Amino acid sequence: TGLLDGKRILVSGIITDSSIAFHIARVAQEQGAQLVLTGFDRLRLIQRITDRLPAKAPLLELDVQNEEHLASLAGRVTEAIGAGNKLDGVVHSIGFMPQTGMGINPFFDAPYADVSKGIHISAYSYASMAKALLPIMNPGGSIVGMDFDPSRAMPAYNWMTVAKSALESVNRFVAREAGKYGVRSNLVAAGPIRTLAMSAIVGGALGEEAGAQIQLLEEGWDQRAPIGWNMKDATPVAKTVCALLSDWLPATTGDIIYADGGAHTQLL
Amino acid sequence: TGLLDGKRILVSGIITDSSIAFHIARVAQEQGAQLVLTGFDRLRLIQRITDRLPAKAPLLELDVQNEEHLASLAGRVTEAIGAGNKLDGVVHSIGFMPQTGMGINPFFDAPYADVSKGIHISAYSYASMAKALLPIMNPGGSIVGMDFDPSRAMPAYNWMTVAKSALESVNRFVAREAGKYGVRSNLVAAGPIRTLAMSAIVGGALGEEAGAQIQLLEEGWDQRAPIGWNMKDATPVAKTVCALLSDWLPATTGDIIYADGGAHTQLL
Amino acid sequence: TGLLDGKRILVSGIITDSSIAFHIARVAQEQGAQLVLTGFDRLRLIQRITDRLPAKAPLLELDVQNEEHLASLAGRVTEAIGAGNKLDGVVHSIGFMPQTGMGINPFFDAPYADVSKGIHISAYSYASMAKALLPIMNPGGSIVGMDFDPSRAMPAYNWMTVAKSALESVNRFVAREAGKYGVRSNLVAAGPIRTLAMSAIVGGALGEEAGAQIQLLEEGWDQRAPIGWNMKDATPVAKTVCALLSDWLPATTGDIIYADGGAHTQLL
Amino acid sequence: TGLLDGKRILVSGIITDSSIAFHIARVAQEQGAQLVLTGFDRLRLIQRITDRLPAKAPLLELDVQNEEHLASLAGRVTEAIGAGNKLDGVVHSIGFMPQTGMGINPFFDAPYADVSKGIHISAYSYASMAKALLPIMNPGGSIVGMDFDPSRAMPAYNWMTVAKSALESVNRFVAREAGKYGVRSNLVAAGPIRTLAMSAIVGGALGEEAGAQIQLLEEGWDQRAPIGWNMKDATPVAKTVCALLSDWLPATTGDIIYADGGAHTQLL
Ligand SMILES: NC(=O)c1c[n+]([C@@H]2O[C@H](COP(=O)([O-])OP(=O)(O)OC[C@H]3O[C@@H](n4cnc5c(N)ncnc54)[C@H](O)[C@@H]3O)[C@@H](O)[C@H]2O)ccc1C(=O)c1ccncc1
Ligand SMILES: NC(=O)c1c[n+]([C@@H]2O[C@H](COP(=O)([O-])OP(=O)(O)OC[C@H]3O[C@@H](n4cnc5c(N)ncnc54)[C@H](O)[C@@H]3O)[C@@H](O)[C@H]2O)ccc1C(=O)c1ccncc1
Ligand SMILES: NC(=O)c1c[n+]([C@@H]2O[C@H](COP(=O)([O-])OP(=O)(O)OC[C@H]3O[C@@H](n4cnc5c(N)ncnc54)[C@H](O)[C@@H]3O)[C@@H](O)[C@H]2O)ccc1C(=O)c1ccncc1
Ligand SMILES: NC(=O)c1c[n+]([C@@H]2O[C@H](COP(=O)([O-])OP(=O)(O)OC[C@H]3O[C@@H](n4cnc5c(N)ncnc54)[C@H](O)[C@@H]3O)[C@@H](O)[C@H]2O)ccc1C(=O)c1ccncc1
Repeated sequence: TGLLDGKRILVSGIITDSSIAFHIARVAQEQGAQLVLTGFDRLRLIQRITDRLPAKAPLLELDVQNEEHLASLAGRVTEAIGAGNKLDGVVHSIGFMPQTGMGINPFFDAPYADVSKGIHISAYSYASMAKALLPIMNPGGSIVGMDFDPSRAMPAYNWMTVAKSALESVNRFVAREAGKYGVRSNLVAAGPIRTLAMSAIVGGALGEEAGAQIQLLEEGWDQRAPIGWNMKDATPVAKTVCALLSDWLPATTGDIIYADGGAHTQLL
Repeated sequence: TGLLDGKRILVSGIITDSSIAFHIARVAQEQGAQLVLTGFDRLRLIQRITDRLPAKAPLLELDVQNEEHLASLAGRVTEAIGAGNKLDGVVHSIGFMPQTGMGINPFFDAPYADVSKGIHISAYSYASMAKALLPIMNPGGSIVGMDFDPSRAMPAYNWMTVAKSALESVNRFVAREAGKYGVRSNLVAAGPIRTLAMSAIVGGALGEEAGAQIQLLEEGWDQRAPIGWNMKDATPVAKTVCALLSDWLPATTGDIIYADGGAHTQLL
Repeated sequence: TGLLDGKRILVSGIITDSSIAFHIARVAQEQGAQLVLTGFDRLRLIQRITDRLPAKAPLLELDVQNEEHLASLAGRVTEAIGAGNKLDGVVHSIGFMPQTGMGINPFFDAPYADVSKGIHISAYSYASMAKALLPIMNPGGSIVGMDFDPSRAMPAYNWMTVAKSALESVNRFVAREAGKYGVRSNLVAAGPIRTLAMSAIVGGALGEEAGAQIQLLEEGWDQRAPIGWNMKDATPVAKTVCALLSDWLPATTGDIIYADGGAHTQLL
Repeated sequence: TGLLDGKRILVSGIITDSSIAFHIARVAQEQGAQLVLTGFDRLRLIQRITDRLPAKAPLLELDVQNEEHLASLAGRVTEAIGAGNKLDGVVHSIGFMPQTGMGINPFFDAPYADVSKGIHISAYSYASMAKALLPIMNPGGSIVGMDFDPSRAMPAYNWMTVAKSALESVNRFVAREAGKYGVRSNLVAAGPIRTLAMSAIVGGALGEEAGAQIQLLEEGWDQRAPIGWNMKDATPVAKTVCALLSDWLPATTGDIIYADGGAHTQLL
């Protein structure tokens, strides 16, 4: 009766109703999870977005670069879920890389300050969140972050791909920490999804050549995917995150599950 | 109401009540799947074993090297599940390598005839089974085979590790075929499990040095696994197979899920 | 004065003057290696081909499926190189998969007998050759086999890709044996090369669709390769084999060096 | 006559005579390369160290976090090698992670400022150096960085492992840039080497438990390495860097060569 029946799951990374985290949250609630959400910066916006979720969920502010937000997280969530209750699940669906960065836009021209910001928010924050939240997670718990496969370089994604490589590496370390809590840590490597930001990129936000490359990447995905890939549909990835949040992948950690249509297994 | 509520799933590879497939079957039935089982050679034995499953399941003979069994499979299962019904799930949990082979017992001394037999039953049969069964599988279906991680060589498992490397490669091709049917094909790379055969090996069936090496491998697994590994417990791997059989990994194919405690992500 | 100055190196796999092994041999001789060659089946042809090598080299018959050839190899080479001399280098450049097999031509329709033959010649023979030859190899020696990257499935190459997956796995085991002799074992994963057989395939020998797929694969290689890929030029791969045969990769074994233009590192 | 006969090669990362870069430089000079060296911070020390090299080499200051050093590099090297001469080779042998960081010393307790510094010097600087130097590199050129395998998490190395994951990812992007110059970019993943810093760690500089873990890691390396691993001997890795700097790996880029005794191919 619900994949996630009775689980308390924190879901970060909702910014629009096309956010992967929005779908993760929706599916998680459809599957009986009780949610706490974290949002960055535009919390009035995020509350209005998340009102459309099948169930209400407390929305907490988390700027993953903050420190004080991080320090007060755990307390703020236990307050939201009630004293003596702990998280069963944590979803990191946070990513950012300054344009600079990420297209466009010579790889070599991204200032380290921008790269570092990107890696902070996209990779290091996975350890941050796990640090903040593991003290309030139950044995049998699950931390899941959003990834894409960075094992091979690719056009446009540039330093974001590096940030994913760092994230994957971080996840493997987080798994070592999380294990002491009976908690799993895994990533979901998604195929490309037409999120608002992503649509804006294919639309040229970051230069025509970046857009053209992403579109090429999207098409080759689908072709390569033995079961196809629908970049307009985040549900299969939400479902995969929910599988990791459930008790049905109980021996998997420090790992990456590829919700990418099988594209990464193919080549051509 | 059951991860696998209403799914018809064929499960090969039951030979004892400590078989990984036995646990896969049990968990699958606990989760509402309707099963057809295939067994090799000792079908009276296998029926008696499988009587202990929470639900009855037709037991069909399948010797994966046979050809005629393969040719008549599909027909024999549609007969068992009823005309107009198709499989949603297929579990390959079949492995064999002649001792020779697999310890012991110099890698170089395994005759190709023995290796070939091993690869036939352990790798090629995954394509065989998919060939036989995909014509009687539903869109949204799932084929799952049992794997262990062969990306690095290891003591004792010798040609069986090669057979797993071939199996993984076969799986990626099977995924291409299965996709045309809306069907996923994936492997579960398990940590070591104290199956009867495996206990017999650690007990010295294949030489003292093979046994000692497997025991060393088992211990290092557990240590490496951020969440530990219990070689006496096949349930976490059955559960993982069930996750792949469910609709909750819908964008994963040609892939390997590691139900190994996270050990392969670690090193030390 | 010659990368391979003074090394005695056995090179299998010459069948035409466009054979990768022909280029390996030529470059090896240019670099001061003394060669023994092995050839399969058409030894009059192979002698005539190899007369074009910058230096003479004894040509020995080796049918890698034979057993007696294998058993008498070592003796036949020590005879060719002189009593008390041993090999420093061994090149396996042997591959075969029955059409059936390898295009075309449904993956599922390849009979196991054909697959097994393919794996025998393409994967198992690497262990065979190492078994035969390690007793007559010097410490500091190097065994190198020809590979292509099978980590992702691909059109057309079908069971040959599986045979490469098995070969890579075999190589890792061969490395364990070879190490006891102070000998390295590595593979070179080449990009596609317009060998006679390969040109015949792109020309349609194995069906129009196989040809079209290989041509697509060849083009995408080159595009993906950060330094490009020239399928008409086997020299960069011969050179790479020679690097593995030299003393300049002394801490590398059980490994794969990708002489593929960097294509496998890229994606798009 | 010298693997690197006539090549002009810049070698960063010499700080002591046990530095991997010192051995890279020595071997490179033994092989006929003309060197320019870069050193960080303690240039009087570094000059005194490098006086022991078989040949003199101009020593240029490079603090890879500086910007002005980076901007003036290229000009300073062309000055050292003479107008109208360009580099054939670049060696990045630069790594740093604040203790914090790297033992000890909870993974979660490393402040992002420290991690970011580590990633700056250890990963991002590979792109920095390539940016600075590719404009003064010849076609057929080679950039090589020092890596260790971060694909699996490990004790003690903590954020340095993450920095290596980022470095590997950066290398793949650098390969895309370098290719436009006819230049290869590759990494050498070394086994552990008893550098001064490393000896200080195993000696307990970073806590007893970090030391014990590194020693365990070192022992398991050697055991796993089919040809053994000698942590006191940096020569096999210098040689491997020299192989990448030569013309003998001409079709390899965006790649990693494992000079680790074959340990990463093994498991147990
Ligand atoms: N196509 C995609 O949309 C895609 C997205 N993901 C990951 O999915 C996760 C969610 O991204 P999305 O839903 O696409 O985009 P989104 O913009 O909806 O969500 C990103 C979230 O990060 C949040 N965030 C930014 N900065 C901070 C901060 N300082 N503190 C807290 N939160 C912050 C932000 O508020 C937003 O809610 C990110 O980790 C992505 O990298 C992973 C892979 C893919 C796909 O990129 C991909 C790419 C290349 N090859 C294959 C597939
Ligand atoms: N420890 C293990 O038990 C282990 C087992 N698996 C896989 O799990 C699957 C089931 O094995 P098990 O349950 O351990 O052993 P089992 O003996 O219970 O089952 C093997 C089944 O294969 C069947 N079989 C043999 N020949 C034929 C044939 N010709 N036709 C049809 N069926 C046939 C046989 O009847 C039996 O039912 C096999 O693919 C294994 O390789 C995968 C990984 C691991 C583990 O090996 C491992 C090993 C090395 N590193 C890490 C983990
Ligand atoms: N494009 C290619 O030509 C290619 C070739 N290789 C390998 O290079 C090696 C040499 O092949 P080639 O030079 O292309 O072809 P070839 O036909 O010149 O050589 C194959 C050799 O195998 C020999 N052989 C066959 N059967 C036996 C036997 N029973 N005993 C002894 N010898 C036998 C045969 O006589 C011939 O000399 C093989 O292992 C290939 O698989 C590896 C990779 C690639 C390339 O296939 C590739 C493919 C897919 N993606 C990327 C790259
Ligand atoms: N054992 C090791 O010594 C080891 C070393 N490497 C790499 O080899 C490279 C050289 O390290 P080493 O020779 O061991 O140590 P080293 O201290 O001799 O050299 C590091 C150099 O970095 C320089 N550096 C630091 N900061 C800056 C800066 N801001 N600007 C310019 N230069 C700077 C520093 O001056 C020094 O010359 C580094 O990239 C290492 O990470 C790679 C792998 C291994 C080995 O770490 C390893 C580790 C884990 N598993 C397996 C193997």
